[PDB]
Order: sequence, then C-alpha cells, then structure tokens
Amino acid sequence: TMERITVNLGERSYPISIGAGLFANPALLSLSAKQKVVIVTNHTVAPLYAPAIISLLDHIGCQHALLELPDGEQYKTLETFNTVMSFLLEHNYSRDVVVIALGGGVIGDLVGFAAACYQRGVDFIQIPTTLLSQVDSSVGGKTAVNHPLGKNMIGAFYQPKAVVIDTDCLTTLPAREFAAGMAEVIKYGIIYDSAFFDWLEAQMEALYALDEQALTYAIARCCQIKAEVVAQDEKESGIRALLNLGHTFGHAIEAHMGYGNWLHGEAVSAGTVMAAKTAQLQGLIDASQFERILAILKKAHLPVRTPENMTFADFMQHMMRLVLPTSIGTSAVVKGVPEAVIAQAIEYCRTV
Amino acid sequence: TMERITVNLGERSYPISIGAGLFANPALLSLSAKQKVVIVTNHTVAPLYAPAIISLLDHIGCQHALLELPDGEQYKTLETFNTVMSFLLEHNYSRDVVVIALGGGVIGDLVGFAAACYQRGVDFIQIPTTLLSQVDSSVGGKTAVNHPLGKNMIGAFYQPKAVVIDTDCLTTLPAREFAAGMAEVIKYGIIYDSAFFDWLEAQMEALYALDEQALTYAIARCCQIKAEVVAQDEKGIRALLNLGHTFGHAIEAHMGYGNWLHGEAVSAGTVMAAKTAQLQGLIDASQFERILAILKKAHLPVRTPENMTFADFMQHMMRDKKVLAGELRLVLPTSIGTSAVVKGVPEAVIAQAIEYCRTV
Ligand SMILES: NC(=O)c1ccc[n+]([C@@H]2O[C@H](COP(=O)([O-])OP(=O)(O)OC[C@H]3O[C@@H](n4cnc5c(N)ncnc54)[C@H](O)[C@@H]3O)[C@@H](O)[C@H]2O)c1
Ligand SMILES: NC(=O)c1ccc[n+]([C@@H]2O[C@H](COP(=O)([O-])OP(=O)(O)OC[C@H]3O[C@@H](n4cnc5c(N)ncnc54)[C@H](O)[C@@H]3O)[C@@H](O)[C@H]2O)c1
Ligand SMILES: [Cl-]
Ligand SMILES: [Cl-]
Ligand SMILES: [Cl-]
Ligand SMILES: [Cl-]
Ligand SMILES: [Cl-]
Ligand SMILES: [Cl-]
Ligand SMILES: [Cl-]
Ligand code: NA
Repeated sequence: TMERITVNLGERSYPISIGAGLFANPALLSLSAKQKVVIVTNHTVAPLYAPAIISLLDHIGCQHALLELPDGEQYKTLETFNTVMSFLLEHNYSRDVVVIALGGGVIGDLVGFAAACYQRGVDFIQIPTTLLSQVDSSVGGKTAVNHPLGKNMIGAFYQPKAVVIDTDCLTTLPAREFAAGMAEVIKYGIIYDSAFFDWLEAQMEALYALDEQALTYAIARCCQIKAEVVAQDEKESGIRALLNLGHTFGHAIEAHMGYGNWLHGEAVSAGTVMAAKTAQLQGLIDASQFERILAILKKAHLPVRTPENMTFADFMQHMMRLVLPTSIGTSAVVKGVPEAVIAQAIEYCRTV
Repeated sequence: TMERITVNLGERSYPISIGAGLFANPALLSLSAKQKVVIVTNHTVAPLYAPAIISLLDHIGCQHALLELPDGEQYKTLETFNTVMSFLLEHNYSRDVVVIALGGGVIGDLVGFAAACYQRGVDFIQIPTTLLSQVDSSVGGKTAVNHPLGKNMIGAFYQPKAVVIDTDCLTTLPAREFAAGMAEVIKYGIIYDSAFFDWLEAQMEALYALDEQALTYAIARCCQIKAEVVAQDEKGIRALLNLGHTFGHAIEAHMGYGNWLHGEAVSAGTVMAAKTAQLQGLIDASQFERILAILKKAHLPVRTPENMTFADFMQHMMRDKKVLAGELRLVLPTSIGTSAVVKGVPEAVIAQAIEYCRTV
C-alpha cells in the first residue's frame, strides 16, 4: 500500500518510495550488511525518527553512526558542512560510505552537498521529514549551503541513491510548517496539472486530517510532476522555470518581513495570489480562475492577502519577467509586464 | 604550430590547446563582449601573466575582475575556496560568469572546485602555468581542496570548457618546478608508453632548452595518454599513475612541508619502485638503469634521502597507514612501458631497495 516513482537519470536513476509506515521496510534502502552507513540529522528530528532508521539498518546488518547538527537555517553554512567533513574524516570513512540525510530541507541541502563533495562524491539517501522537503527536495538534485553574502549560492547537482518518504512523520510536524508545504503542493496543480488541482480542491479536508491515502497520493503526484518538468528542461532549457510561481513576489515579502518571520510557503502563497491577479490583469486568466486559486489557498489555511504594512515600494525594492498561470493547469514565463499592472495586482490583493 | 586535443566526454567534451604564444589568441577563450569574466590566480603568477590574459578579455570586450590568492599548498583549503565564493558574490555574478584558473595545480584544483560549486556550476577555463599542471591537471576532471585531516578530501569531478596551454609560460617557471613536472612526463613513458619513453630519452636536452616543438609534443602526448587511461578506467588502470607515490609520500612526510617538491619525492620514489621491481624480477637491470639515467638527465633527485632511515619509511608506509607486515601494496613497473599493482612485496626486498638507492 505505497506508491513508487522512478526518476529517470540513466546511471543515476533512483526510486522515491512514498507511503505510510515505510520506516519499517528495510528493502527500500537497498543496502548490504558490508556497507557502512552514517545518518546525519539535526537535534530535533534525531530522537523522533533516527531510531526507526537505526533499527532498519541493524536488521540489514550495516555498521552505522549518527551525527546531529544544530537545528536551523542559520546553520545551513559552509562551517556546518565542514563539521560533516571533519566527522567523516576523523572516523576514516571511505568513498564507499553511504550517507543518510534524515530531516527537513535544511538537512537535505546541507547533507546532500556534503555527500556530493566528500572525496568527490559518496552515495546518499534522502529521508525528508517535512511536507515541503518531500515535495521539493525529492527531485531535481539541488543541494546548497548559504554564504554571508547570499543564500544557496554554494552547492551542487547531486542525485540520491534513493528517497524514502513515510507520511507518518508529518504527524509531529508543526501546523504552520505543514501548511507552508501545501503551498508547494498546490503550486503543481496550478502550473502543470488541472486534474490534480481539482483533486486537491476535493481532498483538502482529508489532507489536513492527515489521511494516509490522500497524503500518499498528493506527495506522489508532486514528485511525478516535478520529475517531468525537470526531464523536459534537459531537452529544451526553459520549462523548469515554471516551478518558481509566486517566488518573485514571495521573496519580496520574506526579504521585507525578515527571514524566519514568514515561512517560505506562506510567502509563496501570497505571491501566487499576486501572480494570478497579475495574470488576470494581463488577460491570461479570467475572474473565476483567479477566484478558484484564491479559494484553495484560503482552504489550506494560508495567507493570501498583501501584508498590511508593505508598500508597493517595498516590493520593487526586492523585485527590481514573471511566472504567470495561463489557466488552471498551465503557466508560462511572461516577459515585459508593466510596473503599473504589478502595482495594481499588489494593491488589489489587499482586498482578498 | 599548435596541437589541439579534444577530450571526449559526450556533452562535456572540451578542447585542450597547446602551443607557443597562445596567450595572444583571444579566440581560444570562446568568450563574448560584455560577458562577465573573473581571473583567479595567485600573487606570484599575477604579475607575470594576468596582464596578457586581461589584454585578451579587453580585446573581446568582456567585463573582468582579478582575484589574487596567496601562493602556497598550505592555502589550498576550504576557507580559500570560501574567499573565491565571497569574491564572486560581492561582484553579483550570475551563472553566466566565466571563471579562468590561471596558475599551477593548486589554483587549478581550488578554482576548479570553486567553479564547480558557485551557483552549482559555472563555466571555467583552465590555463595551467606549471609543467606538472599542464600534463596532470588538464585531463581527469579532479578538483579538490585539503582538509586538516586529509589532502584533497573535499572536491568534485568538474570538467572545464577549455584548456589553454601556452608553452612560453614555462620560461619563467623555476628550474626546480620544471624538473618536478618532468618526473610526471617521464612517468607516462615508464607506465604506459614505450615509444614515448624512447622519445623522452632522445629529446630531454631539447626540452630543458625549452624547445617549442619538443614542449608541444611532450605535453600533447601526456594529455593524449591520460585521456585514454581515464576513458579506459570508466570501462583499475588509472591507479598505475601512482608509480612512486608510496615511497614518495614517505619522503614528503618525513622531510616536512614544501622542502622537497612533490615531483622530486616522486622521482626518488620512482627509482625505489623501479629497484624493488628489479629485485622481484619484474624488470631487468638495464631497464632499471634507463629509468635511473633519464631521471638524472632531467636533473631530478634519484636517491634515498641521506638523513632518512628504513624505519622512517616504514613508519609512514606502514604504521601510520595501518598497513601490517605482508600487506604493502605498490605500483611497480613490469617493463619500460607497462606496469602493475603488486601486493605482498616482502619488507626485506623493499628494505634492500631503499638501501641500494642511497648510492645510485
Ligand atoms: N534542494 C531543493 O530543491 C530545495 C527545495 C525547496 C527547499 N529547499 C531548502 O529547504 C530548506 C527549508 O526546508 P524546510 O521547509 O523543511 O525547513 P527545515 O528543514 O528547517 O524544517 C522545519 C523545522 O521542522 C523541524 N522538523 C522537521 N521534520 C519534523 C518533524 N517530522 N516533526 C517535527 N519537527 C520537524 C526541523 O527541526 C525544523 O526546525 C530551505 O533552506 C530551502 O532552501 C531546497
Ligand atoms: N587535479 C589533478 O589531477 C592534479 C594532478 C596533479 C596535481 N594536482 C595538484 O596540483 C598541486 C601542485 O601543483 P603544482 O605542482 O603546479 O604547484 P603550484 O601550483 O604550487 O606551482 C608551483 C609554484 O610555481 C609558481 N608558478 C606557477 N606557474 C609559474 C610560472 N609560469 N612562472 C613562475 N612561477 C610559476 C606558483 O606560484 C608556485 O609557487 C597539488 O595540490 C596537487 O594536489 C592536481
Ligand atoms: Cl553512534
Ligand atoms: Cl534560523
Ligand atoms: Cl499581514
Ligand atoms: Cl580588479
Ligand atoms: Cl630558478
Ligand atoms: Cl600514498
Ligand atoms: Cl637483471
Ligand atoms: Na617484466
């Protein structure tokens, strides 16, 4: 009772296992008893889910070790990366070591990049534990760390050997974090799959109730969508941009409200609404299409209104090309949208 | 006169251009006006070749910037890597920036790793200015930086868009560094190609006189050989490139930071490996002598350091590497042009080889 997606990358092809109680199936890890595994997680996730993974490794017969990094985006740095390197080196780990990234997107990116650079690359397995990481970190191979002068500017494209997603870990995930992740779930429906959007409209209640079947289906379809978006980009470099719906306006909110105030997903929600209205003002979608987009984000308990104290100037400050929906299920990168239209989109969204 | 070698790696195929006066040909860079370009070099090489390169960028119309890292292996660290990230970020460079690595192997590896990680990968052009970097770094995709607990343990496989080798730059390379480079050129002859070894014996003096034709052929041949070894390793054979490194690292570790150049330790290491091979019957006496003779002709050290005992070698080759008696593993020549990885070489044979090399 679980779905499995296979990301096509030839030699790098891997499986994404998504289901309930998966942390009990040792065969999803694909490891031999001779392999030495190192679980890298943070101080919060460790006591919660490390034990399940640790028991999974003992059944197989693997020799293991645990490394707990400090919890927080402020620690997604080169220094913490170095902590992973130092650890791997002081315990004499070879290029055959298998690294398991157990945690949210912060751990996924940092440990993934750590895995990419150690002796020029060692196998790693993702075990995302936030809704956002499960639907975004699982595909694309992006890994990174921050620099004082810039976020996610140091990194690499590195694929995992496997990705294990047990929908049960979401139960301990804080309400806001879960909602923040729905922003991304909803995004896929808007930009690429009309049928999936309609399904989301009907199953929101069930998703927020943490219905097993609904979660599994939702996460699985997001991973497929992103996998196809990325597969196309290798043929014609351009469609992967579509994944940035709402990020332009969103980034401006986060940047202005101070990082950590608004979660990224909440900022993406309001940005998506602003993008949709911009689309409507440009004639790319109609009134009722906008209303369906607005209504679903509201149903997902996400912010949809322009922040009370952000002026149009504040947005331009961080904004100065946009991803706009062209219907519910289709989108496009639109170039040359007049400031006036953007301004009116921003102002209009104070009424939603 | 110019040789061009295409390194075949599918979508990531790149050209290696080798010749005299290549720094006067802007076409070799494949750049465009207004394209952002950054030259990363060190304080020593900058005043010798940055102006030439900057001249090409100005001709083309590129907006450029220069980063001068400190000269030294001690600086090939993750923090210096961070300094390149900082430099790139303070200039607000996008993924369209082109990074030029101008210098020896230290710059090649570090800037290469920088190019690999900045915004997850930007284009970099490699302009190796030492003989060793020209014949060992131009092919292989290896980039890395050191960690206090391990040399070259943090890095990535990242291919350059192009490699430009202007043989004129060897004119300013210190005699010692040039010779260290030759230890690697000779390496290729010993382990993979008999004809090239013979050719090296015949033209060694021309090479030291910095003959343009000789330099171009020698460096082009080394790049071709490595390109084959590497492509053949994807299908093991690449490990044969470590001829002498075991004995070599023992010398480097014992003698201390930057006392002996890597190529120097490799040369004496190669002679010890060759002798060990002779005693095991893997090569004959005359073959050992041609190896000894060509390394001396290249003005390289070929003897066991006088102040270093057998026990000294063993503490590094065995004790520190957790290699117990009967477990030594060494790449040994099996003739002039072939080699193999040999294990279980008795310590008594290595012991006498080390002793015999005190007076070769
Ligand atoms: N690589 C990619 O393609 C990609 C995509 C999207 C986001 N990201 C990155 O991901 C990061 C954000 O990820 P995030 O949103 O998961 O934040 P996060 O990783 O900080 O996780 C949020 C918080 O929840 C805790 N947590 C995680 N799982 C939990 C659980 N099951 N129960 C209770 N608490 C739990 C963590 O300790 C953390 O405090 C950003 O740095 C972003 O750049 C990367
Ligand atoms: N990536 C690979 O496959 C590979 C292969 C072999 C070595 N390496 C690395 O290369 C590094 C050693 O490289 P190296 O031997 O070139 O040392 P290096 O890069 O330190 O150069 C030696 C010295 O020559 C100076 N120099 C360079 N070009 C000069 C010139 N034209 N004129 C005057 N001075 C010049 C440098 O400033 C330096 O002082 C090591 O860290 C090693 O790990 C990498
Ligand atoms: Cl432990
Ligand atoms: Cl934080
Ligand atoms: Cl508000
Ligand atoms: Cl400058
Ligand atoms: Cl000199
Ligand atoms: Cl060694
Ligand atoms: Cl003999
Ligand atoms: Na032989």
